[PDB]
Amino acid sequence: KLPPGWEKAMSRSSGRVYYFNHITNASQWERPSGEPARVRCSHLLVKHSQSRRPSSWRQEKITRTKEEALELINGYIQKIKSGEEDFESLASQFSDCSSAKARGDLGAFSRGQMQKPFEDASFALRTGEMSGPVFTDSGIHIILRTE
Ligand SMILES: O=C(O)c1cccc2c1OCCO2
Ligand SMILES: O=C(O)c1cccc2c1OCCO2
Ligand SMILES: [Cl-]
Repeated sequence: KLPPGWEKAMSRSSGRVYYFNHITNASQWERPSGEPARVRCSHLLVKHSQSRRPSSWRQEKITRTKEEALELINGYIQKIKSGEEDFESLASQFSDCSSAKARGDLGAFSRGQMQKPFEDASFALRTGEMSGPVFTDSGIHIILRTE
């Protein structure tokens, strides 16, 4: 029916059908369009107190709860989707990954290199698509597939 991971759902506020991807946590009103050895992704990471390494270039001691990290992620997603901010701008400013200095770019990678939820989301994104919140042991990610 739909590309990998996508399913139909009903909006609770509007009653209109939308589409949700349970691999990427992407959600959208529009019916999703239409696997390579490698993809290229950028990401914005928000770490929390239960991150594998609760430290980043932004903060020596990361203390925010996972719930607070998710709220931050949700707010960045809203600004990206509204066009108020660019993904790259938010990643450079607020990603708890050292890839922040490359606008979140991780370069290209294969299956078998990244943490599984990140890998699965990356490979289920189409080129140009953005994930919803993706959870790993590092924290919570927004992933943008660029190639
Ligand atoms: O170590 C770094 O400064 C760095 C710079 C750009 C991209 C990265 C980086 O480290 C984590 C992987 O992705
Ligand atoms: O793997 C790393 O530590 C690293 C360091 C600098 C730049 C990078 C890196 O990983 C891939 C992205 O580009
Ligand atoms: Cl915070």
